[PDB]
Amino acid sequence: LSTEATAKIVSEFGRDANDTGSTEVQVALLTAQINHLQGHFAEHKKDHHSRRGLLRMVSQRRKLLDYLKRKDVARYTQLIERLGLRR
RNA sequence: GGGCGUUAAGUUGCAGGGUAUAGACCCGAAACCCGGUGAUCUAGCCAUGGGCAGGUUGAAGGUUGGGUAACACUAACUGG
Ligand SMILES: [Mg+2]
Ligand SMILES: [Mg+2]
Repeated sequence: LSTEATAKIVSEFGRDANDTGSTEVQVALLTAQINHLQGHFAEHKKDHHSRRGLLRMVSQRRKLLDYLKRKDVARYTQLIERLGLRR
């Protein structure tokens, strides 16, 4: 992804606006790339070698978001509402 | 020599028998051809109007809920 977009992402979700490694930040970067890449997998439908990378991104987002749900329930609920994931 | 001939009355009427061509002693076909009349029944078509009580199951979809990274997928209701 582009450097201005990731700088936007860490500025809108960051702890100290430098850290780039927090769980909210990693889920925000993952969801930005997933909702950008759905447009690729709507026009190219036989693109399985990148569809696997999308499935990796999905599973990794789900692992981080489950760790957030175990860690802070209030932070997880406000984060899933701020992003716009369903569950 | 043989074949055909010679010495033997025809012709015009009228009546009659027969013949010929005409329908030819009468009645009787399926049929063929030429010219018209018919699509007020029926076959199809075109244009234009009309008719089909009632009562059933309940397809496509559409909402909502769940599910899916998003669909696909699924239950409830609506649908007709
Ligand atoms: Mg990665
Ligand atoms: Mg007529």
